Amino acid sequence: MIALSQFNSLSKDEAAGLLAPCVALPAWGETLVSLRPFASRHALLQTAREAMANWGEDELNAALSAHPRIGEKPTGSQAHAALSRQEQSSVDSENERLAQALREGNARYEARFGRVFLIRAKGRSGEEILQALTRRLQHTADEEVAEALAQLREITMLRLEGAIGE
Repeated sequence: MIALSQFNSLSKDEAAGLLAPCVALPAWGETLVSLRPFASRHALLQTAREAMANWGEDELNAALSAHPRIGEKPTGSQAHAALSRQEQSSVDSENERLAQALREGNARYEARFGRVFLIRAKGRSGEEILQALTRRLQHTADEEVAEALAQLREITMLRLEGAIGE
């Protein structure tokens, strides 16, 4: 973490770079960077929530362009890969039935909705994710866009909360 006071004093480029791993949407980070200095972490998080209130399918699809699939733990020391592994840490990779069900489930979801299946993985077992995946496969296009965006907002906030301190 970096302290709020430290975040408030950073250059526009360094502050943007710090926020970039939270979500793959430049307009979101740029809005937050330009509203410094923030009165509190409370204020930062509230502003962050408001900045994602108008996200639609266009933002969804753009954000998921390189999002790692559940059951496909990415390699690398970078923030993008490390956060994903950390978030997927409750998925049991050694369960062959589960791993195969996730691969088949991901393939079915992408064929149906045209994007990577997105879930807030933190604290969820592979079974919980698979059940959510199975449930969401029955959604209409518009229902799924809504839940996917809801999950994206959760992930983004958790990452921001992990990035900036009080």
